[PDB]
Amino acid sequence: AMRDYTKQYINGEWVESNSNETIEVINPATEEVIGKVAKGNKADVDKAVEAADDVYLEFRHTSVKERQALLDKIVKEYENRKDDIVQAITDELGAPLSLSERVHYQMGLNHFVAARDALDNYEFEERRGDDLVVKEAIGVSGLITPWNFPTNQTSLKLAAAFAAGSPVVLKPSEETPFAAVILAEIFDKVGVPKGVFNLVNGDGAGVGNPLSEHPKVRMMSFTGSGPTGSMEKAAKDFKKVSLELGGKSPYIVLDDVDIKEAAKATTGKVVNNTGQVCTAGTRVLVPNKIKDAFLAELKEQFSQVRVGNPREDGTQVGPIISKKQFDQVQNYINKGIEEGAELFYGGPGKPEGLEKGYFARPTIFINVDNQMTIAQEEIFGPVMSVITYNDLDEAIQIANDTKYGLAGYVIGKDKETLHKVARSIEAGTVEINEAGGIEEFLEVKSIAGYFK
Amino acid sequence: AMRDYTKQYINGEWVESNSNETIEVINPATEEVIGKVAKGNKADVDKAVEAADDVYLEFRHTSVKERQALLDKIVKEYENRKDDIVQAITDELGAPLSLSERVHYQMGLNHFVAARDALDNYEFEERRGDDLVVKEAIGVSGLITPWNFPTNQTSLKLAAAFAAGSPVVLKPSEETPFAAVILAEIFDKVGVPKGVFNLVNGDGAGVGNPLSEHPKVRMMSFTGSGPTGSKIMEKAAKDFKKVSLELGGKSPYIVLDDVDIKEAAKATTGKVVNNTGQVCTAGTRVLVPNKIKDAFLAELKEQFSQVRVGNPREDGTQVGPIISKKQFDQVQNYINKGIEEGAELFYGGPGKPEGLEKGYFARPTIFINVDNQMTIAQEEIFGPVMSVITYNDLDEAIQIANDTKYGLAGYVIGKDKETLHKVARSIEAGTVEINEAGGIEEFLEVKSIAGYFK
Ligand SMILES: [Mg+2]
Repeated sequence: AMRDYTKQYINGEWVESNSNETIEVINPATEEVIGKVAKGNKADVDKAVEAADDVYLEFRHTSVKERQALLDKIVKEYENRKDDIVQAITDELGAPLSLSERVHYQMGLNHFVAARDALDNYEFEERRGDDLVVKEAIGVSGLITPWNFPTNQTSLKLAAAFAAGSPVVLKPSEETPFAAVILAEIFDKVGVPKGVFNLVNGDGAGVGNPLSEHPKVRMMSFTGSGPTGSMEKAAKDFKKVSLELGGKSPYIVLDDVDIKEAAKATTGKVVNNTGQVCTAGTRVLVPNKIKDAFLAELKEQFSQVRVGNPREDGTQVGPIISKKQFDQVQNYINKGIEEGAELFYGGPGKPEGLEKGYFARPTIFINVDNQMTIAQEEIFGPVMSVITYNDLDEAIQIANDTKYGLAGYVIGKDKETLHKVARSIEAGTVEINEAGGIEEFLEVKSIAGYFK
Repeated sequence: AMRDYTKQYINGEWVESNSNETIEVINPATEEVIGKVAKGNKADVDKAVEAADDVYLEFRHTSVKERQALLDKIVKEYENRKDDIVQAITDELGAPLSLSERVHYQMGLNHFVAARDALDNYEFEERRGDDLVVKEAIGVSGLITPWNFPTNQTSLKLAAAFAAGSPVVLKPSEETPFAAVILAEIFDKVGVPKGVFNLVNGDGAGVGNPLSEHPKVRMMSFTGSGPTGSKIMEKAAKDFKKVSLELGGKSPYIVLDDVDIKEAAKATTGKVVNNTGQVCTAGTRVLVPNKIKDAFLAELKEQFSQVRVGNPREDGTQVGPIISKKQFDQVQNYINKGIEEGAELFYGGPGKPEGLEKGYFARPTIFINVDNQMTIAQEEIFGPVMSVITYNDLDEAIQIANDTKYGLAGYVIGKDKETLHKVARSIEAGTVEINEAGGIEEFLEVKSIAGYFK
């Protein structure tokens, strides 16, 4: 049941790419080719950007009620596509079937519902004295989205842009294009106006680069790796840029913790989505006194992690997304071993019986010095680095020495200690004890003397 | 007398620069050098950034009433320095004395007042369910400020950073460092804690580049030219610093056919000549209806004659000189480019006015029969040069008004209210002005702690 996706969605219809080349989409679990998309070029981008540019004033000044109605149609049709979306995510990403529906599918639906509902009370116009302040769509927006959560960032940005009235040109990851294609089918069926949504498949060089360079794109929203994030080509055109960051996130374990619970929680942060999450708990800070006991429970917990085929019942962890990505995970593991980090559990290679498909082994390094490569750099795989600490201020100092500011975690009993740690960690998000966007597309204009 | 400003203000004291070299500051009106500042280097920057880095955690967590009282001390001392500030601005910028007092000085004062007052009630902490959401100072922030309003962007950013609890490293324009030096004196006198404010004078290569590239600077705030802006924002792409760029533009002024001709000429002339046309929001493109064209130009010729260009310290001078020789030449190059392209010279022209050959003085200049595709239509001149573009139907006017690379400002002057509203709403700009009618968040970032109260 091969999928031929090679057409691009531009100006209200599916059209053949200007490029004669295609990109094979691979199932990370079986290594087999499940379909293909266009390997897109500048010509595709230019055609799509022009189509967006032609409609941007029309979309901007579309009434809020009208845009909300469109979002409702999208909500309905998205639900109609539920099984198609779950199957696609499982196939292309390698996510277990249960997580495909309850996490990946649900995320997308939530973003669209939230955007539609926000338009009930959102104020695009405010009177101050004799002056009127308005908020309007920024206009044509480029979107480059990650593979790790193909429905997440994609649905979020599209829902926001549609709510705002900004038309878009989307390049999904060539690694996981299928969910984006379905969204395009959805948009086409509910009839989002011609030019408002455009889908151009391809890679960074063929598509990503020209899109970020296009003079008629007023806004650029990117999600992905650090180097590609470097924003340099959008500084020439002075595009508004939304950064998305990788991270090495510390998980600090207090010495008063229930050890089994800490082991469960930290394992979960590392193992989830095969460890490819930007917020993952890959650096675990443990007290010396409870170190041996914690490691013992940790080893136990890892052995019970279920790594295998996503379509098979019970699978917790699927494969790594791609050969290239799988290789990077292996190299980082090998590098930690070269550094003299003691390998506690797992390590390089594939699990027995899993030799087909890219399957990383959940891996624990212990006695890690924070200056080590596996400590400093983002692996994007199920690799945990355990770092011991004697006192709390030391743990904080370690947790805070990183290039990344993305996320942090702490688990323990004593409240003030938990609060001291949480407040001390410098990150946008800190989570204690496993506790369970439209502005971006808008511009503010003040009209002076409107009323007088 | 000659000001020796060659000392940097770093780590709570006036210190000798690590550099052995200096930069001369010139009076735009007299062409003489009125003083010197350090030509700063990477070493000065690193010392300043480290001094800020050492204190940033403490300043972030200092209390609201503490920062507010600091700003209040600043407000008071800023008022004490009023004459010094006015003289300095006039000397270094070339702004007329009355404008330096009424506009430049006042702007800075208002900024510190607004920031102080805003802290009266501002919510840095909000509980949501069992989660805590806090707004905290982003930490060490670099500031690079322009010469066209030396006390404006400087005071605005400094007040915001102080209100937020972010320490700063400031590099002022080496064209207009004096106002910034005075601010430093004020901050030192009222006892802004050491490391919180740092002044490093120099140019783009010695100071601006190392500052923008510094791994310990978490935020960069820049106001100035486009070319430099792209340059600095590109250097901030490696560290993924938060960047705020504020840039110039070509702002259309749309005149309706029902307007009063004299007041139209009065309004449009004012928007062009103010601050010798160096304003980012300047009204440099003037769109006039084809029917009132001849009558408008005649009154426009009359209004420009009433514009007094000359010595800033001379009583009644409306318009001073251009800031610098380099910038004066740029204005000249644009005026010539207009002639070269076939734009019709109406009033003014290239060269200095008769009677000032000394100082950099551009003649207020009107071009008519201008096509919007011309260079003088499409590019910011930063001088008192007006391009008059006629239109037939209002749809054409909006089209021309919105064909520019800039989104900065727009103006419409007329009578019919529905027409004014439509034009105002149609112009793409951040600020639109109908009939000549009359922050801290930048330095804060949000941190959510999940299950804080759980
Ligand atoms: Mg000067």
